Amino acid sequence: MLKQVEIFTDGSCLGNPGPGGYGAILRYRGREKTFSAGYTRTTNNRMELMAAIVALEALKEHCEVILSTDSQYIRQGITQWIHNWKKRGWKTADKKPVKNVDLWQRLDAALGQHQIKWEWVKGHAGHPENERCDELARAAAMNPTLEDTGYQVEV
Repeated sequence: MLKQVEIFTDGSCLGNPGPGGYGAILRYRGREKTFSAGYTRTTNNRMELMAAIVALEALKEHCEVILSTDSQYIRQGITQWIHNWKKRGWKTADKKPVKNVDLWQRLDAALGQHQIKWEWVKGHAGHPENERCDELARAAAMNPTLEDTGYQVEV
């Protein structure tokens, strides 16, 4: 029985925009939960962030987490952008709302409920868990059931 919650995530998309999906594995309490869904029209980046979102939102108490992903988007966001975006009221240099702000605020709210340890894996060197996520993400995109509301060609 693990002393840390372990989460693995991946996202996939067939176009820009296109039908995509995500896969997430959550090792919580003494179970392994698997989340995966496809969306009819979305992007690779929204799907990546959605992976993280659904897994953290499943947590009911404050946890000590370790999140493993090979997503560059999440990494860039977490390590270089989010900090400056919270101080700027979630706007770009040119005062427009940041890209995927719906998702980044949503994620931001889920991150602040826990202690997070980020583990950036390499595309070709993750655990069997990351590969299973890649696999779920890809399966989901081939059979989209949901609508990705937040998506705009736009802002």
